[PDB]
Amino acid sequence: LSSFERKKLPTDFDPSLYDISFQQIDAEQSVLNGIKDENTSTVVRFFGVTSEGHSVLCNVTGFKNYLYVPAPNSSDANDQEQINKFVHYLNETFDHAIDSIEVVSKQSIWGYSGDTKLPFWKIYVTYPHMVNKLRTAFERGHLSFNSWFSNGTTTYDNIAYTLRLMVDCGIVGMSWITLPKGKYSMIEPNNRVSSCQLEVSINYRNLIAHPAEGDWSHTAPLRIMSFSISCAGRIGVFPEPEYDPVIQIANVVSIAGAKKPFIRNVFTLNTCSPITGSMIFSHATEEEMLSNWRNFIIKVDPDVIIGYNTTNFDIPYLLNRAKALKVNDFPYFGRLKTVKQEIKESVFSSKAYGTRETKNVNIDGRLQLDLLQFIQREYKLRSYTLNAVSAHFLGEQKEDVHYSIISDLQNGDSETRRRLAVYCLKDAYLPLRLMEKLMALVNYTEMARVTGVPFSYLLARGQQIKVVSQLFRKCLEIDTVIPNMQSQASDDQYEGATVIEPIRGYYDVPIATLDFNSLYPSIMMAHNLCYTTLCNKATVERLNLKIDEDYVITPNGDYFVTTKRRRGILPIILDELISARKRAKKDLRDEKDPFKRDVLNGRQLALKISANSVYGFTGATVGKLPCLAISSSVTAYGRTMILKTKTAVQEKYCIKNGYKHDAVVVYGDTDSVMVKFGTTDLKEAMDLGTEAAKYVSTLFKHPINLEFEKAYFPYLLINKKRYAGLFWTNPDKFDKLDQKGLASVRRDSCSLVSIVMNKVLKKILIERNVDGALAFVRETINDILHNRVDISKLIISKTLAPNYTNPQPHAVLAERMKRREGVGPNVGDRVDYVIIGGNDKLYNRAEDPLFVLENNIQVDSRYYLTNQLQNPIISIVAPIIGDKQANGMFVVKSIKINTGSQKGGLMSFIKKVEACKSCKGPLRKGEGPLCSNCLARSGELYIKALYDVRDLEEKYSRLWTQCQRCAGNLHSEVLCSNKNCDIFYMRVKVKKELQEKVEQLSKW
DNA sequence: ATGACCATGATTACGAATTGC
DNA sequence: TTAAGCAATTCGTAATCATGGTCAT
Ligand SMILES: Cc1cn([C@H]2CC[C@@H](COP(=O)(O)OP(=O)(O)OP(=O)(O)O)O2)c(=O)[nH]c1=O
Ligand code: SF4
Ligand SMILES: [Mg+2]
Ligand SMILES: [Mg+2]
Ligand SMILES: [Zn+2]
Repeated sequence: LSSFERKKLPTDFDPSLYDISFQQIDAEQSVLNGIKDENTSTVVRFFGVTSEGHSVLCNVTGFKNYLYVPAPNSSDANDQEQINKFVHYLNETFDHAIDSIEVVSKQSIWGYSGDTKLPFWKIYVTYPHMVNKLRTAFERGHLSFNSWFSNGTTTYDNIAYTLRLMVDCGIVGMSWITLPKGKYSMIEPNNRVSSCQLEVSINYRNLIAHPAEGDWSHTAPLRIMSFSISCAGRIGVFPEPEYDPVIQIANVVSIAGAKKPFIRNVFTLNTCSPITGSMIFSHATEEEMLSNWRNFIIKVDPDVIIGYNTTNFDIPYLLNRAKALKVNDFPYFGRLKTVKQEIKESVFSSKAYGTRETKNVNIDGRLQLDLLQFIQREYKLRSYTLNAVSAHFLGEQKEDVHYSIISDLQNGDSETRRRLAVYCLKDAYLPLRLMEKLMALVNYTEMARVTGVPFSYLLARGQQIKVVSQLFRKCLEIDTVIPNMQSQASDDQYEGATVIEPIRGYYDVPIATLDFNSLYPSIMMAHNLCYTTLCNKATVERLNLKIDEDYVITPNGDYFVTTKRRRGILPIILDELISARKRAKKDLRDEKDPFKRDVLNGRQLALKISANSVYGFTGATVGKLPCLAISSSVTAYGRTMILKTKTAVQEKYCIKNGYKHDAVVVYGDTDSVMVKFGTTDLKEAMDLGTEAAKYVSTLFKHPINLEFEKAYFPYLLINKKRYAGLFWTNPDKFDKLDQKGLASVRRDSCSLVSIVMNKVLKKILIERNVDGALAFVRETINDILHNRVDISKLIISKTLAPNYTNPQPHAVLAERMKRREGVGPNVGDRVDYVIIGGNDKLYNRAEDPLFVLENNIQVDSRYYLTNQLQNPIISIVAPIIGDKQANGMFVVKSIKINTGSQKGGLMSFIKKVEACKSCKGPLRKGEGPLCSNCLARSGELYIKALYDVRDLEEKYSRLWTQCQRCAGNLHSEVLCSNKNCDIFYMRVKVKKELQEKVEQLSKW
């Protein structure tokens, strides 16, 4: 519509006289045509965009998936005619798939056995899918030519064809490529299959693949398209694609690095009133809307389709709805004009990521950056709803329209549909703001450029594929082949680290903190630890290597060789990763905005996970190339290093050498040692910690380096891997209040515990007044016992698991929700609940907070007092006031049994005899709120009731007026379903409580 | 009369969750 | 066909084991 299509390249164009330099985004292998280049037909399409905005479909042609096998050590194997007869037999076996066989000189990645290279047969195939068969035969024994490979030789260099091409040519994902002058060609308009402005093809040996450093580090003007849908379903049921139509589709298409999107459209099902600042396309039937949205996607040519819960709800619902409406022309909204976009259900499983079930869609040529998955992977939040996330990062608890009323807003006037459209537009613009604040695209681009994987791998693949790609690249650059070691079944665990005993107590003395700079990567790159340096006793005896100069032995007992024999490739990969992390931390150093500070911290934190993921992959039994020797060696080195630094810092800083006190290693967490020098001064403690870290780094190998990071003036060591204190990096002002492992920074504890622990630690460490902290704890206990705590602060969230042997509360809750509502949280979702009161097991006492808010069922206050708040508060206040004095304040001296508006099986048809006040005398036959015995207090109880009513009515007015201000509307009703707003769960509670207190005041 | 048997705390074990490096 | 590692704490539920209250004897 004169504003959607990209800029058309100059019409004075030709396959010559122009160099199409473009930054690829997507890579996909597919057959090209009946023609064959380099004796093969399959190609790798590189969907990208140039520096101006012209979408390119560079076809890389003429690459055959080669397979490395050990050349047979037979006399008749170096013969040319024998190789010819063997390749003829191979062709006759699978009907002419193999192309040729190149005898190369290459060495294995496994172990060092001299600088000699073995003869390796590099077998080509016309189409790559043959290798998976061919390789398999070489490991089963289904090939017998002169009984060469009948026993089964271990194959080598097993990877997919796309990554194979990218590794051979050097095309790291999201990098810059360039087609030289005229060497490429352009596909005829009667054979172009994509909707791109270009459709070219070039043999792989001609193009130049630029690195992502220097002149070729910039990005391309990507057309990011954020979108959302809104569907009006039947009453009391979840939206299903068979009966509940899509009523609105909002699209907020923008550009990478742009401060504002260039279009805001709302494809509506009926006539929609105009919305200032956005376009509106109002249709008549749903088929027309779907077809026009498809044509709109095709027209705009978006490089990325970002959104929230798009891969799981939006796009699958749209596809299934188009299928149900017999719109057979909808699912072709990819960069290819003939292939379908279909839903394939995959399952991801990882220890650090949890089991998830994703419904992926094959949207070709366009990246996908579903913000839900990106935030589940990068950040650890209590809830992962759009409202909770928008309140966490952006910080706005805006209104979320009720779901049941949607069916009555679409069936109304045009202004009802207009406000529906503005809701949809806000929902569709939220993911753009999220991606711009979190810097998702920049971080993931840096990641895909350092590791060298396709962008799409960062969301559907773990940390193994990155180290795999890095290893393959470094191997290709060093003439080495990676064997296809069959992954072992499993293992229980190997020996990790040796966490030092945590001397508990309260430490007002400044505790310095000295930790290692990337301990495990430093250990790896410091001792020449890799796959290619792993010798054994037989090897060193056969080669006659000198000890401590040519080869070394690790504390685990394994053998390696010094850098004088062979430089590993894991050291090089780790050098690359730490040089990336150095600049990622320098950028954080040169940055002021606290939100951008946290973003750069997350960026740095993801570059030290991969540097640790190298060691994790070397130790990962489940996965290719599991070399437990190297992981065990680095763990042994780390243990011995922390023990040695503990000994050294306890030895040098003592009385004899001329120091004031005796330095004591208070705590150690496998890389850090929190030495206590004794000096109550803080600046002196910082200087001594710096000097100690420097002296310790003096006693280690070059890549290793200990650094003074922080100091804890008030230090509260609760237990092992659990403590808190004040962060003092400067002797003039504390930075923050740390809480490691405590129940506050956890997620399976109600937010009330977090708030209480934060306030208590603030009063104890910052202000140093334990009396006020104890008074606040007593007030909190009284609030809990008297039902004075909001439901929103009593919500516990737990991550659901696929299978459960021992029943859990959230699992049974999800099952009951599925049986009752109609749909429940699948695996991987954080189910939230509150613990209602009852008699049966705890897993049978858990309910949806909305069900509790609706049914007014009481909350188990004693459970939250004793099981949720008692233990953490006790553990944090006992090192100050003793155990018994701390536990005494948790006795239940007061209770409030609600028994109100709970009409059910028995709580209905029951009376309230309305006993007397302030004495509860049942002899209240005489009317009035007081009995004749205690009538002298008739002037105080009325004061109490009236002031309770005053506070309640003030709070009620504030809350409801605030709700109206938030809803933007004053003359309309605010039916808001947003349960992530602190005022939610509270307005209704205050309304009920004020109703009861007013009815109690009406007795006088 | 003497243990028998049922009911009620200690103790151990392991699943489940989350966080710490 | 695909998935970094381990160390550590905390809580819930069951299984098992010591010990007492009361009864046929
Ligand atoms: C966080 C994390 C850590 N590890 C291991 C690996 C070694 C130690 C050191 O970890 P640390 O976070 O303190 O940080 P560190 O790199 O040592 O140091 P600096 O910030 O560079 O100073 O922990 C891991 O395997 N997976 C992880 O996700
Ligand atoms: S509870 Fe109030 S502030 Fe929160 S979303 Fe609803 S109307 Fe807005
Ligand atoms: Mg560290
Ligand atoms: Mg640490
Ligand atoms: Zn009375």
